[PDB]
Amino acid sequence: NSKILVAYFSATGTTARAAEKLGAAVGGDLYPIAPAQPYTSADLDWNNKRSRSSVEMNDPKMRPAIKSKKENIGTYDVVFIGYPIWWDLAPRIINTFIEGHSLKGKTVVPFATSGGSSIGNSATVLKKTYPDLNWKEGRLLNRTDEKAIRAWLDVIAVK
Ligand SMILES: Cc1cc2nc3c(=O)[nH]c(=O)nc-3n(C[C@H](O)[C@H](O)[C@H](O)COP(=O)(O)O)c2cc1C
Repeated sequence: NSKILVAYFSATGTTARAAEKLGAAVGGDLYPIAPAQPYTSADLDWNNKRSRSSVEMNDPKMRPAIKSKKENIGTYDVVFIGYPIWWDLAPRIINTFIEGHSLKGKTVVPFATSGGSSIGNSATVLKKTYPDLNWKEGRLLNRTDEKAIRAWLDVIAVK
């Protein structure tokens, strides 16, 4: 079976909890993608056009800095990449992660939490941005359990 990493960004814990359930289900290592500068509540104010998150989402070239890379990334066969949905997209720190780690040859699978939006748009944009990677279809994990995770992974043929 594969060596599995569950990489994730979480600003308020929701995606971290999804990631923990996923990693427990598959016996995967978890890698929290930690921002070098933590996100405050003010940063996350989507009603303020001048908030850090609004400015990020308006600049597709922005690459929020990550504290520490995953040093043994080379050892993994499958890398799940989790995030909260921000304006129907992956947060830009996900781009920082992808661009800073060699994911060539690996199976790469997004997952997300949200306030209602589906994962599809964010996953489509990531696949189009990084078309050389081996992307598989991901899931919104707002409400999940081991049985649902296992069914998903059988559909996409990850083991
Ligand atoms: C800046 C910002 C933008 C968001 N945009 C969306 C959105 O487009 N659609 C949606 O359903 N939820 C949106 N949300 C809600 C988050 O996706 C949701 O609360 C997620 O579970 C937060 O995960 P976390 O606790 O790991 O940070 C947004 C939240 C923030 C802070």
